[PDB]
Amino acid sequence: HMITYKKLLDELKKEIGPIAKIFLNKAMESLGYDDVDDSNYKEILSVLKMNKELREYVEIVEERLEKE
Amino acid sequence: HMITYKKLLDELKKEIGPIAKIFLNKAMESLGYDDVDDSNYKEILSVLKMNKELREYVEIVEERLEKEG
Repeated sequence: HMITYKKLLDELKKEIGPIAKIFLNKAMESLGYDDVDDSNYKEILSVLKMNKELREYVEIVEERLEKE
Repeated sequence: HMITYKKLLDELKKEIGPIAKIFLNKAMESLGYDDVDDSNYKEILSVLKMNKELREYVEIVEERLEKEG
């Protein structure tokens, strides 16, 4: 059930569609993360939750991933 | 004394080198901020402090800004 780049992008796409890949990559690049895994995914989403435009959508993505 | 984009980029480049430009811009863009000002600079730096390779250097910039304040 481990989180991967593809699982995090697929969940983000369910809420924010065609801007998911570009925002994921921006946040990863800022944070210096060279992959996505269980140890860093929450940190990536925490950055994007601070963006006022994305916040409500990112909350739903985080909640769904935590369930899994 | 207001923090500006130029000021913040100049402080970061002192510690991190030319690449600071891309880290600063990618943090700003992730957060949805189109400028740097007194209201948002600490939040911008908070993102860059979460970068393990940058963290000490960003702490030094924060410290230098606090001293000047």
